[PDB]
Amino acid sequence: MNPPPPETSNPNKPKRQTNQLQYLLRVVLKTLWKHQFAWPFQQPVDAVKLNLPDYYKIIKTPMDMGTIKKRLENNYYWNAQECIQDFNTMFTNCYIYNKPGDDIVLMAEALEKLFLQKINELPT
Ligand SMILES: Nc1cc(-n2ccnc2)c2cccc(O)c2n1
Repeated sequence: MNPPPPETSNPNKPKRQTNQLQYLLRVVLKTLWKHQFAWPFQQPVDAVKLNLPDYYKIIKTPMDMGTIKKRLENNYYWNAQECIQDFNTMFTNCYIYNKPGDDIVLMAEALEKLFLQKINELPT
């Protein structure tokens, strides 16, 4: 049974649009989105469909690029570091649930190293 996906809006949370955050959507996410290994991360893990019934017993801070994309589109973040933490949560969760050298991990590691290249320099 899947849990509710993370929130993509919150009226109690302050919103902000920064140049670095606009770049995370325009440039960083939207190129990562099109990588051939992106598809497993474009939406919350469906642990029912995937027959991973232990997934949400292990992963208690789920995060995915579909959630991040909707957060960016919603101006949900206060700064770019908040978004970068979500990306790192997504990558870390994959490495926690899985084992080195698994197909899904090789996908995450390819996206993570792309992600690190793209955020190596942000606009000002
Ligand atoms: N064992 C798996 C399988 C996944 N997945 C989702 C769609 N195809 C593979 C997956 C996807 C994202 C994060 C993970 O930790 C995953 N772990």
